[PDB]
Amino acid sequence: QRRSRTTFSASQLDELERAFERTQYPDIYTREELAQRTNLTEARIQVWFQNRRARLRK
Amino acid sequence: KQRRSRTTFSASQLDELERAFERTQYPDIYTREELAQRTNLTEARIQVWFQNRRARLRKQHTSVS
DNA sequence: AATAATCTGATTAC
DNA sequence: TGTAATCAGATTAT
Repeated sequence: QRRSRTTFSASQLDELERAFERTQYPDIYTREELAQRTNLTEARIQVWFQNRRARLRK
Repeated sequence: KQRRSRTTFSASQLDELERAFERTQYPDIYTREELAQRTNLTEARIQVWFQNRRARLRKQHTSVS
């Protein structure tokens, strides 16, 4: 059993897309700042970027 | 580029983690979350620990074979 | 130099 | 769906 899929809101997604434009590989401080800003865990942020790098590469 | 500092597990947390690994190498979300409570580690660190644990297991086996 | 953290590439599951 | 979650495998780097 997997954790239940997070459903990112559009305001959350906008914050993450803007950060992605600054860097596709944010460091720990940047990922934690974002998590705090979006009420998400650094882990979900890390996974969003991982998947967002995938799609872009694909 | 800064990464998260290495987390250091206590002998107590390490014992709890390995005994869980012995019961199960692919702990579901509930298990990992339970483990997190017991040990006081975040579940994110637990998932990473199991990942690295399964990899130590695989490397040892290939090595000795 | 052992292993926590990060990445990609495939894949699952919803 | 498209995409969030997971995994193995490889690697970085404390």
